[PDB]
Amino acid sequence: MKVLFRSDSSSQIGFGHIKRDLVLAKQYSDVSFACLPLEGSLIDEIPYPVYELSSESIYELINLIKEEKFELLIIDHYGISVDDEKLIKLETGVKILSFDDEIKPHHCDILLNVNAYAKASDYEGLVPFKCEVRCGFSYALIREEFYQEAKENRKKKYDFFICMGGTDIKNLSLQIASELPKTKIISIATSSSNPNLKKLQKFAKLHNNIRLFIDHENIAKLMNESNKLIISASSLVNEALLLKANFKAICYVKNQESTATWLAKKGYEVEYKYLEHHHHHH
Ligand SMILES: O=c1ccn([C@@H]2O[C@H](COP(=O)(O)OP(=O)(O)O)[C@@H](O)[C@H]2O)c(=O)[nH]1
Ligand SMILES: [Cl-]
Repeated sequence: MKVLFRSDSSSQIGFGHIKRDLVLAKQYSDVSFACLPLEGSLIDEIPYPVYELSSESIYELINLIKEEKFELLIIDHYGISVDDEKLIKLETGVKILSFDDEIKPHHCDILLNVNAYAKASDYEGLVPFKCEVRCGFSYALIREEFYQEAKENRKKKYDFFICMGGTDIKNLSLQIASELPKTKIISIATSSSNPNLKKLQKFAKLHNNIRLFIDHENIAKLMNESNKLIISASSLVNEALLLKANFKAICYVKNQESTATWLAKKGYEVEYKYLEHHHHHH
């Protein structure tokens, strides 16, 4: 099939949707993306045709599907609703694979929840009658380096690895690093789309126990070189699970609660305080 991904990335949205979509894209031969141009997006990192959307109009997406005759639409977008999915189906007849991370209803032909917590039974009554439900770690979308890395034995170089996802809008990385002993060696990974980058670099430069890695190409290596991870309850969790890492999870935003709950149940430390509004910036 000709496949279209509808997915955004930005400083605000984070990188998780596009990054996992790029792993999924390797499953298909004729791939395109439809993206809004947004500040801090990964559009320049997407090695496929990227249709630039001029608006958030669901009809603009429908027009693109009809005109280019896409046969599979992969939706990985918290802003595309069940009603939007229904409308796409009605107007185009395209097959729809929808990502879900929170246990919400979708009108799709395949429901994909790549998170370890997820069970097909979570979606009873939440999907259409002919929907194939794909849930759990057997459907993890993880970059090759993590598989390559779970094989190698590395010497530990860091006491802690901190990664709050691609962009860390609340600057939790600074707050979290500030709580740790000055004698503990701390790696921090973030991207150049982090809107707190200048402040984080200033902070890091003052503390010789902190090593900041910007736009690092091998997060797996950094994790495997670290004794303990402190990570958001996001894509990083599946990555850490594959590497059998010791980690504490931060429930960054409400959408991460399903993962957070499961991790607590499994005996991992899970921190919820940063959900509170006074932690919106550091
Ligand atoms: O500096 C970084 C920080 C994160 N990541 C990767 O980007 C993804 C972040 O997605 P996630 O769902 O964890 O968080 P989001 O960015 O959506 O908030 C994960 O696969 C990380 O391994 C990366 O390549 N470089
Ligand atoms: Cl890959």
